[PDB]
Amino acid sequence: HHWGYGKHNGPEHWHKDFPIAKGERQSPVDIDTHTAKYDPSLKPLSVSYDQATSLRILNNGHAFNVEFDDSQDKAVLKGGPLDGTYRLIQFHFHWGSLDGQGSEHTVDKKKYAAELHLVHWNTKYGDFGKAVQQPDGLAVLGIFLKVGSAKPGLQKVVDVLDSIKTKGKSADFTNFDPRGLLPESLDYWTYPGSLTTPPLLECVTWIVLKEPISVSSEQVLKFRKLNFNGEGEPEELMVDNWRPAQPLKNRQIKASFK
Ligand SMILES: [Zn+2]
Repeated sequence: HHWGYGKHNGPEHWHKDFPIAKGERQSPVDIDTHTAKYDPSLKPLSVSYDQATSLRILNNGHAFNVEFDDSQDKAVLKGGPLDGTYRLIQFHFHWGSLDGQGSEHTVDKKKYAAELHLVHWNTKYGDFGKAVQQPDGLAVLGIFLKVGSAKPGLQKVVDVLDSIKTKGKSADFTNFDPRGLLPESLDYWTYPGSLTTPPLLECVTWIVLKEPISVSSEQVLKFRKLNFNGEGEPEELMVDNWRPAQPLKNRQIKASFK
């Protein structure tokens, strides 16, 4: 009876095993555009993915992760609201059973069809294991997905989901360029928060892009074909794997644009 997204082990039950679920800096949250202040001191974001080296794709039972080689400063994130250099280790998505819901963060209460998360860790702590334990150990880049024209850079990902339908399967996945998943503009919102799935550690500096990328209806429909279950068990489709907004508790969201 591990944690999940069902009616008897979902978001409202997580606090029993993980008390921090009701903490002071939890994620996600809603972005009230009326109260998110433009901050003239915020710097431009720096994203360097040209030397990104991918290795594998996997189904972990609650989403699918594309793992990267993080032994050197290949893909790094710096600048913006940060005071250090962070390395890319993996990315994954969150989506719904229908186009009308699926994102974790919201803008003026409105929900998108899905949300992309690029996870990086602060190099001053040595490795991921030690970084997740510090309040400034991670930096996560979130991008909204809305229905429209197909996204060319996402096709390589969607074409391999056939090989990892059930929980536990994996496959080689080399030479994928994450630059094809970025929008045109880099304006952003930023605030201190946490991981959105257990253990829910409060170790993240969030950077959410204002401009969403466009994907086709046919592309999102394929995310919905994966399974939460393992081979040979009651089929349960991997849909609606998103956590609702949490209380803000006097935290302030800053904007890098007027
Ligand atoms: Zn996530």
